[PDB]
Amino acid sequence: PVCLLCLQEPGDPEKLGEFLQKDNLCVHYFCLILSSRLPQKGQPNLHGFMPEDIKREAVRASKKICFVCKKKGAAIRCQNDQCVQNFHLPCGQERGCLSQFFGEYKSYCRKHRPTQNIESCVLCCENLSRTSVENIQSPCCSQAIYHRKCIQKYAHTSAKHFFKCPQCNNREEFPQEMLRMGIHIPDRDAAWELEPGAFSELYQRYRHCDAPICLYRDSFEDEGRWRLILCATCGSHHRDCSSLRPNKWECNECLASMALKRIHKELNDLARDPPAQCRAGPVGDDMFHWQATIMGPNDSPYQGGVFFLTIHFPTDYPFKPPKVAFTTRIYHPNINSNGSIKLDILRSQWSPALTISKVLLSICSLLCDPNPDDPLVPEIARIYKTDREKYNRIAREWTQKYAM
Ligand SMILES: [Zn+2]
Ligand SMILES: [Zn+2]
Ligand SMILES: [Zn+2]
Ligand SMILES: [Zn+2]
Ligand SMILES: [Zn+2]
Ligand SMILES: [Zn+2]
Ligand SMILES: [Zn+2]
Ligand SMILES: [Zn+2]
Repeated sequence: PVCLLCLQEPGDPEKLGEFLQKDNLCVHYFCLILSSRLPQKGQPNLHGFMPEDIKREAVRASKKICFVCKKKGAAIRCQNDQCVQNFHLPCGQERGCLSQFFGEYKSYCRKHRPTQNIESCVLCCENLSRTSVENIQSPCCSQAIYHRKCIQKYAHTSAKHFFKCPQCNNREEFPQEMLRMGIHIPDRDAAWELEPGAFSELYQRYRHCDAPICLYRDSFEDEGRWRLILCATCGSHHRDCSSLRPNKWECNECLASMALKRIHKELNDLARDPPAQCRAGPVGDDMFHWQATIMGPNDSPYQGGVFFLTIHFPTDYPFKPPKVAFTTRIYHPNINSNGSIKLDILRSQWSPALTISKVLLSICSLLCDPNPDDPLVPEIARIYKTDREKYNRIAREWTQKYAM
């Protein structure tokens, strides 16, 4: 099981492309796209390359020899009009060759390669190497020095729709400069969006009849007296069970190793400069599961309350956002009864340069400035928008009854 072009093992799909075993063919995605001859004579429904063109490219590749390993089968040809250096994709990667991922998908040797006129990489929280080949500089703000591997990983994880400058959120000059420097910016969706778990936390709604005497839990009829109706006050708590004509109701209560290193650094920074008086730490010996405490911000209906949160970091932190959820119940339009948080920075607008401290600051701001137009709990959003006094009274009552 080796690539038809580079004659190599699949190894790392992030460095050689997804190894595909379709149509009795076995070829790397990067080897496939970066091949100079391949014309894409087919519709996208292998990524638009027919098997026949792949066979022709392999036959033409056997005609040429690699410049690193003197072995036949090389297909990628330095596109300089004068240079005749052909090679194997892994070879070229090892010896310093660069491959572009825009337009013609043209590669270049070490001699002929795009170059920049050129502390630590903020993404990996490590000292940047002295090899200028594996370091890339922003053209835009910071012009920061970044490890090439870190930028790529940010590119693979955060898709084209979300690949941007970690600081100024540049989406025109920064992606173009990265493309010119041989960074693959695939046109997909973000990795945290693609994973099968997705964000089911945010998409669950309360389905439970709380009456001690029910007319029946699992299944509520869509319509009729056997339908579901939710509390207008909290929304956290059948219609014929409610025993009031269909003709509003209120409930009785209402009447890997890089990730670990980054996490240790962020923990120390949080210890040195806490956002809102927040003390945070790992659960047991698991550094990827934290417990945190937030002292309710002054000038909010939550002032004086101490709210506890759970934080789970993904294995590819900070390239994917951490999962953050409230453990203490709170009356807020963007936090549901299970403690899930509808905060944009935990799903979208994520930048690997963001720290848990910034997340906690964003949560404090959300507590003080909710977003009722994108509500997780529509009833609370409606109360917030229509009757601010009632919202503040109930939030204050809940803070006194729970929280503090
Ligand atoms: Zn290959
Ligand atoms: Zn080779
Ligand atoms: Zn060349
Ligand atoms: Zn910038
Ligand atoms: Zn780095
Ligand atoms: Zn797109
Ligand atoms: Zn209620
Ligand atoms: Zn019922």
